[PDB]
Amino acid sequence: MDIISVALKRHSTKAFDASKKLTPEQAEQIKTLLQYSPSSTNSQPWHFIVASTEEGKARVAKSAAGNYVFSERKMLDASHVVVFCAKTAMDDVWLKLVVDQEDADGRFATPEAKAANDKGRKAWADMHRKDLHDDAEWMAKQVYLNVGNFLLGVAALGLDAVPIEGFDAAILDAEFGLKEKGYTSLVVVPVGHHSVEDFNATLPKSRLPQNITLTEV
Amino acid sequence: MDIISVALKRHSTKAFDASKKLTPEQAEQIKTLLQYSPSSTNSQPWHFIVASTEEGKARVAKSAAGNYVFSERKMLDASHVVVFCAKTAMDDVWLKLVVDQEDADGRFATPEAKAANDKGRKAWADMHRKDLHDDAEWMAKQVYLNVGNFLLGVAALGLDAVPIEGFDAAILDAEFGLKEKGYTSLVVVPVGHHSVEDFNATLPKSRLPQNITLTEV
Ligand SMILES: Cc1cc2nc3c(=O)[nH]c(=O)nc-3n(C[C@H](O)[C@H](O)[C@H](O)COP(=O)(O)O)c2cc1C
Ligand SMILES: Cc1cc2nc3c(=O)[nH]c(=O)nc-3n(C[C@H](O)[C@H](O)[C@H](O)COP(=O)(O)O)c2cc1C
Repeated sequence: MDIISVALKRHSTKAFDASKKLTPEQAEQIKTLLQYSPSSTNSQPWHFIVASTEEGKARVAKSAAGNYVFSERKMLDASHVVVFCAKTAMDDVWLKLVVDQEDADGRFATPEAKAANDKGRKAWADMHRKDLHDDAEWMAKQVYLNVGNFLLGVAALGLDAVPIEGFDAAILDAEFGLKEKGYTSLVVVPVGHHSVEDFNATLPKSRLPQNITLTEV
Repeated sequence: MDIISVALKRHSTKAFDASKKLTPEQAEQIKTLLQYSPSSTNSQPWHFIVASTEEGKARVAKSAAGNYVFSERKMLDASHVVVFCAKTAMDDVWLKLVVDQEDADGRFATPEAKAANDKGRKAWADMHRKDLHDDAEWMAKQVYLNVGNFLLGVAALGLDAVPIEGFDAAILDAEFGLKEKGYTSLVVVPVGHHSVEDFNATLPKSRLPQNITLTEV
């Protein structure tokens, strides 16, 4: 299609049709979107939990307790549910893992280029984790970037979705043991196909006018 | 479908052709992407600076002069340069603006619906600004989401781009007086067409394997 049409037509679904599942290919395609998102210094400071089974989605849905009950059925009724997670701290093993992967994929012709790349990444990494002490926040920003890429991507696939911040991160982290693995949950994105109960599918889209939000120079 | 090819083929441009400019329509399409990105509670906590003139781009490139000379080159050679900014504090004036805009767009059927929507947004707002004291970080995350949406969008438009954290936001804020207007710069994204010196255009893309970053349940 035309990507502008996608952006103007996509929406946050508030009700999914539990009967409509992702095709096997679509399930793979959304995982490709998660993987190939850009990130600062290609740090890829993230982990994804993709729930497709009834039990899997139920476990994620435990995070929608208390004041977050309105998002529970969205997690349950959707075909697939993606939990976007950020690393809790930027460690050297991860930095080594990323540059070795780039080396393996053939982005360096000389060991000097590889050394240059690695040391440049460590500079920014250290700037955040030793100078500004905001590496946790800095990595979370990269994940939200991934989310933005993902929402546009699935919409272009003709898939319905909704990003969710309305959940208990503490419960969700505990359910999948994320703290001990070095991650924390940030956004939950159910994906599938909306039902007729989705009031947001027929409502007009609303954004602030550009004269307020945008300045041209 | 199509979008996956876009996700696999896009790349961060390392060198722009200073002779290739966006068409007037492409200029409009870029601003459409900025405007219609989703955000938590549709809070839209952002401002955009789109530099299309050489004087405008030079003002932006000031943030990269000296300690970010390679970033500075990309800002100067690219056709359009978008500066993503976040609100420094979520205030009641903005919350009112958002809900009045949604009202003006006919999203509410009853005055009660507007009051409910309004109370819901202020609840999450208060949670961040008063309980968690992280409304600045919360709003910054939404802007990064907008960037993620933007990069995929412009790639699908067949345009080259690169997200840039390598700049001095202090200098950039001072140049446009963002602080006093209630904003701060986060990410700069030059947009245009790459040149022959863009080595990254013919390098293989590198990402961590899914058996490291992704868990299926
Ligand atoms: C970070 C983020 C978190 C969100 N969390 C929720 C949520 O918890 N519940 C919900 O119904 N919608 C949630 N949304 C969807 C927003 O309400 C929606 O993006 C906004 O109203 C704009 O409407 P649109 O996405 O249909 O264009 C979230 C969106 C974002 C970007
Ligand atoms: C938040 C952010 C900031 C970035 N800043 C820079 C930058 O300052 N200079 C640069 O050359 N690339 C920058 N990049 C591009 C990354 O290097 C690039 O996205 C990553 O290496 C993956 O490569 P790809 O975008 O070509 O797929 C940035 C990317 C992101 C997401």
